[PDB]
Amino acid sequence: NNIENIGDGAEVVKRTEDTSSDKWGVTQNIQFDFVKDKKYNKDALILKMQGFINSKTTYYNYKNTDHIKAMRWPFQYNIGLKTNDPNVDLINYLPKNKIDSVNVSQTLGYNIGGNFNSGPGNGSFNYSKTISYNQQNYISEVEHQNSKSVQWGIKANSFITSLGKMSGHDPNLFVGYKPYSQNPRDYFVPDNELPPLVHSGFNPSFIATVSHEKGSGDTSEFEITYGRNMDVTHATRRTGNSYLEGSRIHNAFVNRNYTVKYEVNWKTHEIKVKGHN
Repeated sequence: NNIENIGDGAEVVKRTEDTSSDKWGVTQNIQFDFVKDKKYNKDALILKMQGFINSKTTYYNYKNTDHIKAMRWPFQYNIGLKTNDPNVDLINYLPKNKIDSVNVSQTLGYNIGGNFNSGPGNGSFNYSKTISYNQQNYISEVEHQNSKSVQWGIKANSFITSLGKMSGHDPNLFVGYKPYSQNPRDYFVPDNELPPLVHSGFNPSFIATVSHEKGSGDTSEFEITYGRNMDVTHATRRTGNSYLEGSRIHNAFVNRNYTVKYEVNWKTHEIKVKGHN
């Protein structure tokens, strides 16, 4: 049913965990793929990190003013995986390098004997998992890594505005066309002109493989963190005719994260949520 035979003397035990937080506006859909291979000297678990991180983009009036209005938006999305267990090792993860393409689609391949690789286009190994996500206008890069952790940043990068090409740091990024409006939303460009990561949110698709030493302990725990770093753009009406000017508070609210702690059983191939925030 949920055990797939992959080669001669090898199989994959597939488990799934789903957890949403109205507190953080995050859904975490984790796939745990246990590699049971006679020709491989270690226990191996492939984690596919998916779900949704709501952009939580809000538009509000600045204080008791009628002419200064603000937009709070996600400058960067946070994706992280850590283990406390001393017997566990982070052996790979996808994406490995800084990547600016609109759609990030990569493939991790496995071959009997503990051989892991990356797919070209399509390849045929014993087992494989594919990552697939869109990051229009954003850039993906590894912020931190060691044998126990991996942290990705999906940050605002390059945008084609009316005033030409803009960086993610441009203070006029997202300033609108309606200075006389009384609605904070009107002070900023419409959804049609916004990237999905700003108007809606992020659908992560990340992979990490962990190796456990056989018989060093039945259970292991991993913490998976999904979040966002929020910027504040203040649009002020300048007065011939009237226009709007933007000013930025960069990293106004950092580490708005949803962290879930999962417990894994190497013998029974069972999953438990230990806790969360």
